[PDB]
Amino acid sequence: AFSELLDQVGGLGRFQVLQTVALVVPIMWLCTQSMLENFSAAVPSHRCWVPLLDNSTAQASVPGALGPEALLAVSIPPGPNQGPHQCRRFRQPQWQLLDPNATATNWSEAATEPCVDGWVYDRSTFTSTIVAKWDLVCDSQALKPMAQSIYLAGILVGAAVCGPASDRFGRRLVLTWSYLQMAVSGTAAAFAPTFPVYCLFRFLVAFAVAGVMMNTGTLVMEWTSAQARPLVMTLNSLGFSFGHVLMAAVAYGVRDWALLQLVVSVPFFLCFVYSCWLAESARWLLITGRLDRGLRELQRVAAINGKRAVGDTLTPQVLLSAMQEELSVGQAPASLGTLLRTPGLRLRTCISTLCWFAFGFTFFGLALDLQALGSNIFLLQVLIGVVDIPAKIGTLLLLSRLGRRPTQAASLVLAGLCILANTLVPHEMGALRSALAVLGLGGLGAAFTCITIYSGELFPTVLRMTAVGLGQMAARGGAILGPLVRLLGVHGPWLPLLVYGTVPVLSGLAALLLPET
Repeated sequence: AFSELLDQVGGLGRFQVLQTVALVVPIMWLCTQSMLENFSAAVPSHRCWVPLLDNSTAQASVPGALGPEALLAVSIPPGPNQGPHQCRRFRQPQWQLLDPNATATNWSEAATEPCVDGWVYDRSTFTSTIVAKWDLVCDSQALKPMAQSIYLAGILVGAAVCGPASDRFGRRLVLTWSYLQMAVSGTAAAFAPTFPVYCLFRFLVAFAVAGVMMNTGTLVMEWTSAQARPLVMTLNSLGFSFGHVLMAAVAYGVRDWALLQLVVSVPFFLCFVYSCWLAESARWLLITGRLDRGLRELQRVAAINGKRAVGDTLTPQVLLSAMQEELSVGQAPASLGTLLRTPGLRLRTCISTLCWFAFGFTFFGLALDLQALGSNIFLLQVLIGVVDIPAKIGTLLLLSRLGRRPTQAASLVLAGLCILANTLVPHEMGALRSALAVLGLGGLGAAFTCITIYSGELFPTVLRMTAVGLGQMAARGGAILGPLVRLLGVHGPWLPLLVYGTVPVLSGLAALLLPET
């Protein structure tokens, strides 16, 4: 509400703590939902089905016993990188390759056959996975990143429909509905019997996630006092950062693709259930002509906060008088027609959007394929969650005691350079590769939290909202475009990482031109 009314009710009190505690917790589950792909879509080694081994009758027919390692060569051509070919099989058994003396070069997939009878996967680490359930390998390999893109697409559409809708019906209503939609879609996706159904439910989950993300932040911003807005926003981000540790802790327990999704998405039922006693912001109620309900909510909060007499003395006349400043000036959002037209301000918008897109692209394109970065996913997830916190805390101190532009440029350049260096080093040293990847992800997080603050300060007060929205849209578009880059991995796994390392470096170097503050 207006500063006078909020101060009369009380800037900080019981209700603020209760609402912050209630709203921060679901953000961890939202991060868990976003990062569930690393574990519910793992790609295990997939040999080609062979009747000689799986069908016990044929194997037992041969007198004596033949070791599986020796009997595998006779029916699997030697694939690249000294391994078994992933999507082929010998047309007929070849006992000549059985003798180790003969060179295996003559034995190749030239006279082989495709995987007619299906693939055999590994259940040592993951008991089940979506890839092993719908055969998303070989010719369907490209369908894996696709499922990752559609989900992100949903987020982009969510902010396009949760923007005006929440501005007409309210904040709490949209938040509650999005909680319900998240819970229902997450519960339903676990039972999807076909790939398109799962993709549709994932897209709906993304829609609800975008709605929740916007609305919780808006509500928190409105209710908290002016002096403590950034302090609460950084906590709202720190919750999403702890979401990574939560994700790492959950996946280690349940090894499945349906149980994991169900357990992750079931708490949103409770989130919806208890989200009915949260108060609708009186600011939006009062400006939109809803006076009685806003006054009732203000009195309710005042009674909650421990000041009863102050709330009792309130009357609609003082409420109307105190809010005349906003009503007289009905600030209407200005379109881009008055933003891009001015030649002087073009450069600022161009680089701001460039930075937003660079982070939104590179961070998601790298985080989603967490396997290629290190050896074991669980340790990488835990270390990402642990390291994101100190970087986010130290960025604020750096900004306080250092310029915004140098910090932004250095963070972006360093994150990009660590990501690039991660590829060059060999695969013998897993520890160093994992450390470099973790440092790169932390740098990207720091760059995001710095640019979030930096974007608003550049432009005037009137045009700040449009520029912020443009940056968010560009970052979400980059996030969508991120996963699609992996389709170039057929040439080699190094090219996607090279692109992910080159983009942030150039973005950071470019970001050194726009003025400070």
